[PDB]
Amino acid sequence: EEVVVRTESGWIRGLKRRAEGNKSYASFRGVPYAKQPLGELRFKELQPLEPWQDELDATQEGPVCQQTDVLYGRIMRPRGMSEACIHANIHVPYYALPRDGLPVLVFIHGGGFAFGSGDSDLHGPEYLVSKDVIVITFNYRLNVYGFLSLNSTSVPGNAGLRDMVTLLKWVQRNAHFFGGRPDDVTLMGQSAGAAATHILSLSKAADGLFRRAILMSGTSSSAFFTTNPVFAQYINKLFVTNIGITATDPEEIHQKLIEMPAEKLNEANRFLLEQFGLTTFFPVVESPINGVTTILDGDPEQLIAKGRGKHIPLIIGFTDAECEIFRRQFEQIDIVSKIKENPGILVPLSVLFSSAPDTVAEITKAMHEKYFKKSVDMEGYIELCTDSYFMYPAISLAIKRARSNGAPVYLYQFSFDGDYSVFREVNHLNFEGAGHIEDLTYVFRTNSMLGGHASFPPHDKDDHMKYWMTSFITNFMKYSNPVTDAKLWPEVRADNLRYQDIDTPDVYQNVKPHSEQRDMLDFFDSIYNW
Ligand SMILES: *[C@@](=O)([C]S[C][C][C][C][C][C][C][C])C(F)(F)F
Repeated sequence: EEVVVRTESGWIRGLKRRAEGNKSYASFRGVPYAKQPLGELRFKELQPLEPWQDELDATQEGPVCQQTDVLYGRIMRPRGMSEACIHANIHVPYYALPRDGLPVLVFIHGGGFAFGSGDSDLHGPEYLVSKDVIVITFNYRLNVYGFLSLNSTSVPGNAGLRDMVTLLKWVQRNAHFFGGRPDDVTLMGQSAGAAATHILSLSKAADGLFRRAILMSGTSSSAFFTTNPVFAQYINKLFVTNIGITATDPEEIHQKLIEMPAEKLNEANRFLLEQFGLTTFFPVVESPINGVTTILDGDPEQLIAKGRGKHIPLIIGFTDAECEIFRRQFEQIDIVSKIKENPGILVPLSVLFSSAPDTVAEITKAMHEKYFKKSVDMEGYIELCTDSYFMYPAISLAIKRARSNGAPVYLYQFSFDGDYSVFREVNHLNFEGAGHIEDLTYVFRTNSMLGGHASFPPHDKDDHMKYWMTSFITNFMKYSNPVTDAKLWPEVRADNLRYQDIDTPDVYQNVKPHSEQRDMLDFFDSIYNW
């Protein structure tokens, strides 16, 4: 019932739990991977862990990083919220735990960089850990805590991404203790999580922390956000303003923030949440700064152009109807109204802050005319968001990568319309196809919503998909290929783009993109190099 293991900084006691079927795994949750960013540490890079004595309780996840969840609703059930959220959770096939190795999976959770967690409410390791692999999830600093940017020495920006690097390093040292191979770590993420993963993959400061990666609906340059420096300044100076600060010196603004109570910050960020919908702060291209681990030293797009991350083989995913999943919140913020008021919302934040005055204008035009003929309306935006924020970015990445003489790349389109869909349930949705985050649910067990359901062996259609999806994930992390028959799901070829169409459990098929998809590509290409 109580399992014990040693880690570099001390002993920890996890729990022996059940995976699908009879399978069992040791599970250590809430383990600290660094000093908690609590005082003068709130926004600064994570400090090393003072060692501890006795056995650290790694029975369950710890609290969740300060945030305001404008999306998950009851799907996520945090055991509390605190700035002392920097913990990871490690799950391992019981038989594999050393007592004097396995491939490991590090997962970065989505939530627009502003909310979410690495908890098992949404991230159940049950399916995965049933495939002979170690699963590692964790929390990183969110919204203002992890992405504030003062282009200063104390807050150069990207603290959130640094937390990931800190944890990937912690994994390198501690992998063996769990019976895992640090030489075979696979990084995965979805949404902001996937975008962060892609970004790390371009960071020379993350070299050697993982052998390959999985991008589930997210990329370093996906349009749903921006790494633009001007924008950072804007939103930041807009926060400090709204928050009552008046100081101007980078450091002084900092101190005031350091001494500000959590709640005052949470309210001030929830202010921006109202203004932008589902995100607030973001990663930024940073300037070199004194004694600073530069996570991002350039525009992702230009970095990629020079093959800056082409040696990390990866799986690039995206769903059928990505943004159908957001309808409920699109209404709450009333995007239709917002669009009428800000016709630039249709334009990638990255272009608005980069392109030239007349340029923007014309694009702003083009975009509007493109999805809104008779009237600015919901479905029109949902189309926009899906293509622009997910589908386009994914395919454009598959293509660009396949023609840079780099590592392999596998592209997929999740279109499976499950019998049971947690997110449509919680939000009362109704649409065809697969919306954003759903493929993630056939790889992780949504423990906060399932019951005592048994998924493996599969019997219903849905569990069969669970089996198939989690198999692509473990094969990749085992053989750097999502399939055991190289021809069932071929690497991406530039001369012939095709994606594995995930739709029916146990049926392979790489197909070309539909007409619209091709049209969307061209359209979006012309727009991006206008
Ligand atoms: C995921 O991390 C994707 S983040 C997408 C945020 C922008 C969506 C459009 C907002 C328009 C107002 C997750 F879904 F957040 F988890």
